[PDB]
Amino acid sequence: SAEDKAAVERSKMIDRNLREDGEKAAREVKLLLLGAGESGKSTIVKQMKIIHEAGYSEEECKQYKAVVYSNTIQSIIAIIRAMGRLKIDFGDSARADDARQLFVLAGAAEEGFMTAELAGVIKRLWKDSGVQACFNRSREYQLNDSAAYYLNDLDRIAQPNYIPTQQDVLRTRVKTTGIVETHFTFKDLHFKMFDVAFEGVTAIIFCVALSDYDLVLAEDEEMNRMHESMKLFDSICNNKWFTDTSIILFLNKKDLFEEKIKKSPLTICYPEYAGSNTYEEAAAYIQCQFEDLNKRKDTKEIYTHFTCATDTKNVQFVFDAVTDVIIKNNLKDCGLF
Ligand SMILES: Nc1nc2c(ncn2[C@@H]2O[C@H](COP(=O)(O)OP(=O)(O)O)[C@@H](O)[C@H]2O)c(=O)[nH]1
Ligand SMILES: [Cl-]
Repeated sequence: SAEDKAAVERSKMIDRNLREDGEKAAREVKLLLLGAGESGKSTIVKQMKIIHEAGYSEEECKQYKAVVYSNTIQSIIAIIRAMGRLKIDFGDSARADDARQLFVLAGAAEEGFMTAELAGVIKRLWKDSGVQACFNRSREYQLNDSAAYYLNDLDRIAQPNYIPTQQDVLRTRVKTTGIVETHFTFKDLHFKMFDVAFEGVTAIIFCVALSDYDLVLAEDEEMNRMHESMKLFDSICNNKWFTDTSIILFLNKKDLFEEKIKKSPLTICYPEYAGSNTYEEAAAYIQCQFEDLNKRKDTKEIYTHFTCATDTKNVQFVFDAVTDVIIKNNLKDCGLF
């Protein structure tokens, strides 16, 4: 049994015996978190802390509430502004005043905030048929993936005394810069996890936003996002430094993808795609497109997982499976400290 096989495997080790206090030494695992912007790397970092360490306590969550406000405000403003650039009128003409009031209020504030007035303005905008029609064309502009999440719970978020939930925090988009290092312990392995905006890397976890298949890059409107992370995977996966590195592929945002794929065709990303436009076929196709980039197949297996990184239980399940792979394949290259 897959987990037993890992337990057996680790029990074959004898290097702890070479240390005076071998049995309480720390077995160290260096893990690199890679992927395009907004692919989910920071979200996975949060999930490690939630799952393996303290968590995100309530006072920690309160620190994020203006971030939630800011995310919500950015989201609605992006949709309203797109309406203009895409020539979508408001379903109810009275909403043009709310749109203005949105800019008046955001225009005079210093950071993310929420008042009854502003909640009222945004909830009326979000309920409008025209705004909804613009929302449903978001692949044509740039919009936070959490737009719907926050805006549908606007009422809860608007409450005075609102206290951000874990899911609220997980759903935030926080501007990360440079390299973030996080430490946690799981199955007696001491993970050092690096999120890059390396030598002796035990494992790489490469994140892909599946839901990007119909989106265009932020910098350049004429540049398919999925293709960019492919070009990046290619480079990473076949990199000489990583031959003995377990390469794990998180095909992430599977929940957004499952919703997109119904009404938006894969052919946008891969024009040659000739399979049915269903979750099953299009997901598989994407997986095959990436895994096929592995130029040294005979001697390098890629471990692919379909994840929803904001879903704590899914990440725990997945990271558990990823950990048995490291324990079965890389343990001999992991030092004791
Ligand atoms: N619905 C959904 N949202 C996600 C998923 N993974 C990440 N997000 C959201 O996508 C946005 C960007 O994620 P982030 O982890 O910051 O990507 P990063 O730039 O690689 O660090 C955040 O608002 C996340 O909450 C997912 O699997 N499903
Ligand atoms: Cl308009």
